[PDB]
Amino acid sequence: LPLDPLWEFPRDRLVLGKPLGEGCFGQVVRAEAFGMDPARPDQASTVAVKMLKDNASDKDLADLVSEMEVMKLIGRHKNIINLLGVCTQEGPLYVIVECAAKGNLREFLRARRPPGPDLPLSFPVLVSCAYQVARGMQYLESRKCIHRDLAARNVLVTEDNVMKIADFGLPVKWMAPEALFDRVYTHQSDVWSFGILLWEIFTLGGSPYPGIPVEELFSLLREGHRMDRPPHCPPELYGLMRECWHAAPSQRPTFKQLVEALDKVLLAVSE
Ligand SMILES: *CCC(=O)Nc1ccccc1C(=O)Nc1cc(CCc2cc(OC)cc(OC)c2)n[nH]1
Repeated sequence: LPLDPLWEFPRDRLVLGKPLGEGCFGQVVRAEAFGMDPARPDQASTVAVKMLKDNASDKDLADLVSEMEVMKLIGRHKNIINLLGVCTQEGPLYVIVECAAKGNLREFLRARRPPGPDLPLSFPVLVSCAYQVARGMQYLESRKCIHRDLAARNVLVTEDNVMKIADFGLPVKWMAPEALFDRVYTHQSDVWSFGILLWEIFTLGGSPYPGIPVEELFSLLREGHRMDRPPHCPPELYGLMRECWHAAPSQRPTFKQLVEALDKVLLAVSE
């Protein structure tokens, strides 16, 4: 494996810990890195480390190398999981990335749901979550990157409650129609998923198309039907969800427009 002077981190400055909230990102452990911030080379920081299983194939290795190479070119953004360094020489490949201690957005909202039945996570807090994801997506789009699985489960939450998009590069209920069986994947198909993600945010980690079996979905969408306004959702946000769900990909808003619209709601929204 080649040595990249810009990214190589010494493995003896990395002490591996417990797996990160169990498998959903394929062999990721929490770790303590020493001198990750070169200003204070003595200082310890909590990081995430992606590696391969002992049973991994040649393809599995090439896939991790490709992911590492894409993360080297993407640059930095506060609302994405950023590459911190790599351990490639004299040992197994280690991909050091940012740690999001509070886990995925879905579980984050589900745990903060109001107890008991309807007869602590206000609208500005929810719009903040959405705005942050839209900004991370607008960034990734500018770096020629299409997600392919933009769901609340792929948005990670840090100790500082910052939203971070993970796993950028079937989850049928988040997929745009043109990707369902024409098998596309564009920036417009990411906007469709962003609309489903808005619905998950305002339902506080609710499962989309509740009750509808995965096979009945394609017909539902072909008839022009979409999910109804969640019980506690600002009308402007349902309007945005509906624009993300246009059948024609060219009719959907761009992540730039979504950022603009989400900002106005963030400033104005009550409750
Ligand atoms: C199942 C998801 C989940 O909820 N996980 C979780 C639960 C409780 C606490 C923490 C977590 C968690 O997964 N934290 C976490 C993972 C990561 C890095 C994941 C990752 C993302 C990439 O994006 C392209 C790339 C790589 O490595 C190549 C790893 N950080 N914090």
